[PDB]
Order: sequence, then C-alpha cells, then structure tokens
Amino acid sequence: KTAFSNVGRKISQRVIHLFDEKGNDLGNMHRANVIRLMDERDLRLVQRNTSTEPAEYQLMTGLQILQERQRLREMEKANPKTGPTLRKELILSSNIGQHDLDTKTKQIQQWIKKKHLVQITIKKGKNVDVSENEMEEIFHQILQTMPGIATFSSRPQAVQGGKALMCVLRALSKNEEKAYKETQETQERDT
RNA sequence: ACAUUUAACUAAAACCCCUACGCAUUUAUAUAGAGGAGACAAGUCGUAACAUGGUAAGUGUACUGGAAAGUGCACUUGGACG
Ligand SMILES: [K+]
Ligand SMILES: [K+]
Ligand SMILES: [K+]
Ligand SMILES: [Mg+2]
Ligand SMILES: [Mg+2]
Ligand SMILES: [Mg+2]
Ligand SMILES: [Mg+2]
Ligand SMILES: [Mg+2]
Repeated sequence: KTAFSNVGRKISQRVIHLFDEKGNDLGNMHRANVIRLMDERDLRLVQRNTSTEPAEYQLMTGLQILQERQRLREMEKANPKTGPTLRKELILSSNIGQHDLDTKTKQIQQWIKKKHLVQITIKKGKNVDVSENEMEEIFHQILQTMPGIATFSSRPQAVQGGKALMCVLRALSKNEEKAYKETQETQERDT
C-alpha cells in the first residue's frame, strides 16, 4: 500500500519537483533546499505523484494531510474497486474418486462465486494410463455443475508433453449471464 | 347356587349343577427401510499421530469443518525449558 503521509526529511531523490502549500509550483530544486523550506515554514512534505519523471512532492501542514487522507478514504468507500483477481489452482488426477471430485467441485464453485480464476490441471495417475480425451471429460463434468455460473476462461490444453491437461475457469460476465437467462427462457417458452 | 327325602315285623333305598379364553396377556420369529463393527484388501483425497512429527501431545466439554481434525476454556506431563 501507498499512504498519504509525510515523507520525512530524507528524500529519496536528489532533484525534487516541489509545490507550495497553496499549490503554487515552485519548480525543481535540490532536496537540501527543500529541507530548509520545511524548517523555515514549519511544513511537512508529501508525495503527490510519482509517475512523473521529475518526482513531484508538495509541502503540506498536518491539518491538510489529514483532510486529504480523509477525502481519499471517503472516495474509496464510495467506489471500492476490487483490484486483485486471485488465481486459485487445483491439481487433479485422472483416477480421482467421485467423493474427492465432488469435494473439489464444491470448492471450485465457491471460488467462482467469489469471482476468482480457477486453474485446473489434470495429471496422469499412478499405475494408470488414460486417453487424453478421457482426462478432458473431467473438465466438462466440473463445469456441468455450474451451467450458468462459470465458463472456460482458457479451454483445455495439453501441457508437459501431453502428460497432463490444463485449464482455467471463470465466472460468467453479466452480459453472458443475461444471455444464458434469455436462452433458458426461450427454451421455456418453446416447452 | 343347591337343601334329608322315602323308609324302619331283619334293614335299606334315593343323591350326578353351572360359569373362563379375549379386540386380553407373555415372549419370540418373519418382513419395507436405515445404520454400526470387524475381516480382507491397500484404490481415492489429504498428512492427524509417532522426532520439539515440523502449530508439543493428550483429557473433559463446546462449536466448526470433505476427511483425518481445527479452535476456545480449564486441566495433565504420559513434552521441552536460561
Ligand atoms: K496436531
Ligand atoms: K508429542
Ligand atoms: K479437547
Ligand atoms: Mg498462487
Ligand atoms: Mg503431522
Ligand atoms: Mg503436531
Ligand atoms: Mg488441544
Ligand atoms: Mg475454526
């Protein structure tokens, strides 16, 4: 995380683009001169933008730093963007039992309702040789439990020289979900 | 409930009842279906225990969880400890 707080007296860079407490642009200056300003005016230094090639810092009072920090947290509460997508993964075997596959299927379902990405790998079993098409059946069994709740993010693909298949499942987009409801309703009208 | 009559110059003859057992009660077997234990065997998913077993283990109790188990409270050492 990046916090809106006083950077301190030790500034990372040597050349610093500085602004005034009122926003007046003071231009670029050396960090040694900035520390002298912070002491002469009794002000603290915050980092407003780092993307700019010349590092941009602004002088601010403790009261201002508080108001901005309060402002920002009122925006994020109003607009809490879910930034990270978490890639959960399950390595399965071809000879997995039904009780174990039913347990791992329920686990996959809970990951999809949380809007995660589920990478499913299926590997050849111990003492067992299987047709690569048979391994692909498990993917369709897992997804069949989630008819209108999930779909192939990446379709089944052979990996490790064909020894083990791979896949990625995802939650259906809102548009794809309304389409499924529509198609399902049309079938209801037909029947 | 039943009630002793005839007979008696030797003495004997009459005497003969009916109510229970069932839709009760006792015990057991058979049968729809649902579970447990053990044996064989070692497939499936984890690695809970045994080493400080990789979060020391366990007792009681509570809650929770695919599963061993996890966590809380007290207790035990059948653990450790300048
Ligand atoms: K344990
Ligand atoms: K132990
Ligand atoms: K206990
Ligand atoms: Mg990861
Ligand atoms: Mg263990
Ligand atoms: Mg342990
Ligand atoms: Mg305990
Ligand atoms: Mg818990």
